[PDB]
Amino acid sequence: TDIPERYQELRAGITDYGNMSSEDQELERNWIAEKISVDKNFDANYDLTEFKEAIGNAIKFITKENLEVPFIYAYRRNYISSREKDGFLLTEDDLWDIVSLDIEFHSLVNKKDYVQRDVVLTAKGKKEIQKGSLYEDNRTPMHFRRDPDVFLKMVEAESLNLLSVKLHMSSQAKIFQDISQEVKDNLTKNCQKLVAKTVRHKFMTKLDQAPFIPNVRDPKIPKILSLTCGQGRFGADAIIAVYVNRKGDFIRDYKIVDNPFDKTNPEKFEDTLDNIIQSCQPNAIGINGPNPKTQKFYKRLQEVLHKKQIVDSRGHTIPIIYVEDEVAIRYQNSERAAQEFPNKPPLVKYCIALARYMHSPLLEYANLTSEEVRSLSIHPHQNLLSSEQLSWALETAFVDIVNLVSVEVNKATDNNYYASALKYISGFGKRKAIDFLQSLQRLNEPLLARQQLITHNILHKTIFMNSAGFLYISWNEDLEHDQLDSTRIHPEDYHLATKVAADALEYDPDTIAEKEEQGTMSEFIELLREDPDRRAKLESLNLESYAEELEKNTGLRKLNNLNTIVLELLDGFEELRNDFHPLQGDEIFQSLTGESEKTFFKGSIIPVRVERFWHNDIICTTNSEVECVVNAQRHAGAQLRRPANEIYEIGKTYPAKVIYIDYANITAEVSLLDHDVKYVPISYSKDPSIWDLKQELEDAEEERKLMMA
Repeated sequence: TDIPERYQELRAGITDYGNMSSEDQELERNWIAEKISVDKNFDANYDLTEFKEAIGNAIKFITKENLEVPFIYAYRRNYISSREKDGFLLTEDDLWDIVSLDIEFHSLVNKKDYVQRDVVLTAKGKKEIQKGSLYEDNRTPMHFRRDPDVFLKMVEAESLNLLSVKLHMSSQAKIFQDISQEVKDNLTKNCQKLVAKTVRHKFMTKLDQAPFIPNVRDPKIPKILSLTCGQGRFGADAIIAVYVNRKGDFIRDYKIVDNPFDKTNPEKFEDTLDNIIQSCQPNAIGINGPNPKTQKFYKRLQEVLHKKQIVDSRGHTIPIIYVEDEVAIRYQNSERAAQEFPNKPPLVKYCIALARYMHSPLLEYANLTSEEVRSLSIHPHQNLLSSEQLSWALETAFVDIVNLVSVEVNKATDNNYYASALKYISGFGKRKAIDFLQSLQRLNEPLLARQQLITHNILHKTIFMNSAGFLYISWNEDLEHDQLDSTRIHPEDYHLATKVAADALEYDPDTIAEKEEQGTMSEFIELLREDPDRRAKLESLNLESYAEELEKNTGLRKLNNLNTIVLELLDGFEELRNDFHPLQGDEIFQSLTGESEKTFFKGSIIPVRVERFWHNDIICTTNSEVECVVNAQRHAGAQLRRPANEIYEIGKTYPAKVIYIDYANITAEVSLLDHDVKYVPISYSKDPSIWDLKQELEDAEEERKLMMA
């Protein structure tokens, strides 16, 4: 039972998994090392002994000690790397691959040993492709190493019974199928895994986003005032605004009915919004809306803020930022939100979600349930992967980031919203998180030291070792309190941390022994906290010399660990996540418009709706309310002067060509003449071997006659 939950779930089905011999273990190590070597792309031998040794250590940690990959990479990194710089470094991806290959290796050998114990369309063809979709694209396994998804496209087409693929076997000059569908399944598995890697990595980059900071000079928790444009109809649809304190608790919602664009009395909106800021006194403003009207609204907010000279005590203007709202869009329909707030309109819930996302994107993403996160638009071809691979990719992504930044147990015991991410901590899962929280609730007191987790038998040795490094207790303010408890230092190396601090403090060699016999190591870290010259004294210590002396005498290898010790001895829990990611440019237009680059891109022929006319220019409307600016010299109007009304009329649908797109300012230049509107925007490869010229030319007769068919 003292096994990580994820490993228990993976190893649930296999039998006699732990019964491996010496020859089986060497086979395993040499083979799996070769598998990763394929991706590492070594040259010659490159003293592969050290590499295969690193894999030996890794598989020992996984299979024998039952350590999760985040723990190994955090506190056992040096055992999984070349002793010399830039040699080799097995990334989280490599470790996840190792565990995945390990389970399948054991299963495969259990089977091997148990023995001793070209597109072809169908009748439905030419009907789903219509020669005008992204499916318009001698295939061989070498090609699939680069564009793996193409094979998924064909497999999916086969699943819906459109086209079937017969393995490439023209060299021929029941049996062949019997032998080749095995290779077909191996190719499907390989390509599925390869796409699972990219989807995981892109979800990872979304998770790696630190909290927004209003002041780079003196960053503190920001007072946030969210507001949304609404459906975009100004002069009505009163602008919603919400206020949330630094603690992240909703305080009060607002609703501004005064129109920012009422040119008659614009002072009205400016006055009420000024009162809103005077009341809440926020430090940042968040905005996101359903349609391009949000751009005009944002511009108005910026100019209004500049006009009222609204600045924080720093003297700089309060920043306004566009924040992603996908999770907010799901939140407004989420049952949890309804149960959270009794009487709030959808826009209020949405604005609150925007604020929370601005505080912690990690918690927001973690709070999503299985089906909403699964349906979350993460990768264009995410639907190709089956539920199990996609779910594993997501779980591994959550595990990495959630372990990158520790979890405060004191907050988690009651802040359910903040505690819901605990199930993803190393050595924890669905079943374990509930039991852990229940036990802490039964405690009725805040944990004073990490050791209390084991003394009260809250955890078990293996699980504690797997997780005790990430869980932490914030420092405040008796003797029970320890500074190390407010640092992501594993309990095992607390003695090491005290020893390095002692060396950095230059104690008399005899007093170290005297303090050890007296059991007074903690006073060293206390004295280091008290003295003022922490910098000049600490960084002067050379990590390499100490790590070498440690490994030479004790035999351990903890250079990376010692580095984390000295690094965090300065300031506790320095933020490691990268800076925030405000929506800038293209992503703004994409999010606020919802028009794909496959439809609305530079030089695209798209139908436009004429709505308004101007002195000499003409105005455009698109399927998602996009304005276009067409000068009279693009419809043959200005060549001889005079207004353009003589040519076109309001209300009819007209084809048009885009010439310039300003994603940042949501404006585009278009031409409406047949000279430009009358033409191959998309076309895949056409080499005679790569592409079937015969089918393309022969099909033209059927395509022409079908109208008359």
